[PDB]
Amino acid sequence: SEPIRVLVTGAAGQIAYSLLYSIGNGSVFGKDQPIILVLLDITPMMGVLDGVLMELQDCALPLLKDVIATDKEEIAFKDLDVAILVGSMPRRDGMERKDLLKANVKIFKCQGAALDKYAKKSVKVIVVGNPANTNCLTASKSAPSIPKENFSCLTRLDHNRAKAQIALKLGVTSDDVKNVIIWGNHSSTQYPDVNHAKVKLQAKEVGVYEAVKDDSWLKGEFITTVQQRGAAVIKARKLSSAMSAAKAICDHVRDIWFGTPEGEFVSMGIISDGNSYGVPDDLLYSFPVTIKDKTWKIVEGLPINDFSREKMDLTAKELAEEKETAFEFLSSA
Amino acid sequence: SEPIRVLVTGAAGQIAYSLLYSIGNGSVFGKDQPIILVLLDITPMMGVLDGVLMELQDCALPLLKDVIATDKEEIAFKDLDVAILVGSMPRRDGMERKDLLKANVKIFKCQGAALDKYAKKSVKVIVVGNPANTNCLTASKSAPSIPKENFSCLTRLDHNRAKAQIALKLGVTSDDVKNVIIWGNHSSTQYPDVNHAKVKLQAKEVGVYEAVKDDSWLKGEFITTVQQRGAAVIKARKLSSAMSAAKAICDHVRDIWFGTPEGEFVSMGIISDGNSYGVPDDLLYSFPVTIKDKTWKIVEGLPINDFSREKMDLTAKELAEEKETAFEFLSSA
Ligand SMILES: NC(=O)c1ccc[n+]([C@@H]2O[C@H](COP(=O)([O-])OP(=O)(O)OC[C@H]3O[C@@H](n4cnc5c(N)ncnc54)[C@H](O)[C@@H]3O)[C@@H](O)[C@H]2O)c1
Ligand SMILES: NC(=O)c1ccc[n+]([C@@H]2O[C@H](COP(=O)([O-])OP(=O)(O)OC[C@H]3O[C@@H](n4cnc5c(N)ncnc54)[C@H](O)[C@@H]3O)[C@@H](O)[C@H]2O)c1
Repeated sequence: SEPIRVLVTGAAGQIAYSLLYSIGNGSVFGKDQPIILVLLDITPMMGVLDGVLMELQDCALPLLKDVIATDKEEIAFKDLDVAILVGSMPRRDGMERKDLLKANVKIFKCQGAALDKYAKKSVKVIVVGNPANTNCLTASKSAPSIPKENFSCLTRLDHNRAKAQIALKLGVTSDDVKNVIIWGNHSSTQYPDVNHAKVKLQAKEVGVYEAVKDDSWLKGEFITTVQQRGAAVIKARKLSSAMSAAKAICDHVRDIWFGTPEGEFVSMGIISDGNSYGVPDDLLYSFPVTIKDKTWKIVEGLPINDFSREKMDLTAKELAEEKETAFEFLSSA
Repeated sequence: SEPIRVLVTGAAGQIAYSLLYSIGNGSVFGKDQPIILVLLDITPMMGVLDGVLMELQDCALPLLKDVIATDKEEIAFKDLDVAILVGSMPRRDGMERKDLLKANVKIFKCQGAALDKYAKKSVKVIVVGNPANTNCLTASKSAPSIPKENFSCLTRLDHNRAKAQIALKLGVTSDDVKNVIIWGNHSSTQYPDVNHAKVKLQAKEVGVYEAVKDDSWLKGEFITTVQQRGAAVIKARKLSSAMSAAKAICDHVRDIWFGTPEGEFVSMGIISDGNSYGVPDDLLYSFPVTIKDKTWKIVEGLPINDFSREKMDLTAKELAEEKETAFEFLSSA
């Protein structure tokens, strides 16, 4: 019950258009939490942005005390509590086309630095624009004034996907599926881990492996399914996976705002420093986490097998290489 | 506790894309009400829908007992409880040249017969495809077996537009504006009426006219803005209302399902037949509504000044005008 300043960058893009509404409804921070919405995008997008601004008013949301559009970072980053960084230039290729979209990192240095300057030192930063993990890390080195801990990336999307896959298989509901784990990079190397998942079956919560009875599946194509998903959806829709990614973002923040449910944990890419898994420190890696008062704690002491350890080694090495790679991009060593 | 079939035409378009997450949520028909979501589009859009079906799974929406995508309307219209008719051509600039999007009228006529043939005679038809009013008349006309009372078109984007203009102005919240009335055509000739509205100030609930203290504003530039809004968004985004229009369908549909709150009346485009307000009969005109048991009632005994008559007459003439055009097109070749 008192205005909170929320910034959504990339605000003229596709995910933002689906996301804004939901922030507005009070689906994220409280039916009791009034928001001040800050909208940021690129100059040439400022006409569309006003359009999108008109539309948030026309929704006539009571929570929304104010709404702002901007091209300028002072306004954008001034006094925030929450920053959601969706902004970035569209992810693809490598050689099949766009060689190496790493210059999206020149953008988060610029954002971390702005966060550094104007934002409230308690600002929670959530990085959605890809490559999520490495822009977020990058954004954290530029924001030395803001804590390591309140920088996170999005993996929830992959985490929700995994759950939907499981449900499909067993013919239950995605709400019947606890403790899925997404490990590592939001990428082609993500490790959807169900060695620790549960599923309501009967009046029993059995256990993902127990339940599926088909191990090879959970260790292959299951993993593939979840990785392919973003492309598949774009394959069909021909557009951004907006409704589902906006939902995942909502969850990502809503879970930081209210905490995780009892007995359960969620995936969030955070800073590895002090990890108990054997994952290099000073990486922006995704882990099983629990959250109390806007504070995450890596779940610890989970049995980690052979398959899992390898998979977790592979995703680390890639994150590691993207870090080495962003660092000559970036303006300091 | 038993599913209803809800139809959403133009299910592979822009407003449908913003609306579907909110039907699926329980936030339109209730948290304890399952839907069998029927989706309709044109043959060439089926791959898109497949795509959208994909995101719907990823969105964990248990209320959705089923999701039917079709291009057959012996399929799409069959056994309906609610039909939501978005599907059609959207206005594009040179929306400010000529708007005889007549492109559209055949689709409503044909969809009404379909409704006649296949939907439950209790179906409640919600028409969104523009021109809202006139499409709604064409549809009801072709659906004799369905009680004309069952048809209403969308003017709640307008209603909320005006509420929104009041709020900015007074600096209250949307929730703080009440009993607004949108009269006539979903057009630049609509009338955002505030003679019967009430605002909630810290000291007391007052007339808008009284809180504002600027008649010229309300009789002039308040008016102008709400009637040119739709066109102002298209100029901005290069697309027409989606976020805001979706949000408003929800509202419209919700008041119907659970009734309007007491002391509160909403705008809805219902059949003219029998107004206590001087409006000609046999028109699809926006009036002030009360809803109890999914049945709307016009608000009567509201004194109409001259200024207000004027505005109401201006709009019933464009409605008429428009009717002439439609029914000439339909019986022409
Ligand atoms: N982490 C995940 O789960 C996940 C999933 C899907 C997409 N994403 C990523 O989220 C981001 C958004 O995707 P989209 O579909 O919304 O893209 P989009 O192309 O529709 O919109 C992106 C917007 O960013 C803007 N932009 C560019 N540079 C900017 C800057 N410096 N500041 C602010 N805005 C700026 C563009 O002008 C555009 O308006 C992309 O990085 C996308 O690949 C991540
Ligand atoms: N009255 C209002 O408040 C309001 C506000 C905004 C838009 N609209 C109108 O709503 C309609 C939707 O526009 P838009 O921006 O959502 O989407 P859009 O134009 O991007 O897509 C709408 C979809 O309708 C489909 N369609 C066309 N003919 C069809 C048919 N015969 N059967 C089924 N589907 C069919 C198209 O294939 C398209 O996928 C337009 O008429 C627009 O002008 C009304």
